[PDB]
Amino acid sequence: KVFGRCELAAAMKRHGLDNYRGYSLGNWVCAAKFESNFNTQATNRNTDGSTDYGILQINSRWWCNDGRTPGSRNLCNIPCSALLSSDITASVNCAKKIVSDGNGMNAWVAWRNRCKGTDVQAWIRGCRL
Ligand SMILES: [Cl-]
Ligand SMILES: [Cl-]
Ligand SMILES: [Cl-]
Repeated sequence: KVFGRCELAAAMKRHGLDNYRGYSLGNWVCAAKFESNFNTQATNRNTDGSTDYGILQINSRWWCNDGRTPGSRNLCNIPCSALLSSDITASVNCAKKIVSDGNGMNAWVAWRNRCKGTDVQAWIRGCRL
């Protein structure tokens, strides 16, 4: 599924991301835009042979099992393919574990480089929430 901006903001709010570990909703919408272009089916392979999955580009080295990343962890206890679903539940639940890990949203490269320090409220402007 390719979400619209305000449709994803509403889905993220329903799933408890607004202000989760102090990150306002616009931070999560910005991260999703730049990680996946709001596409739940996005995948990208990394140099190390791990792969990033779904709307928040969660990595198989640590967070999910894809059967092809040797010596990796599965800290979210899920197949990586669950992160591709039109239902964002699994991605959100995993994202909550990641953001609690000690580096906050800095775990997401695109957030650090493209959202951090910007007017992230723009991402939710106009939306009925
Ligand atoms: Cl915000
Ligand atoms: Cl893994
Ligand atoms: Cl933090």
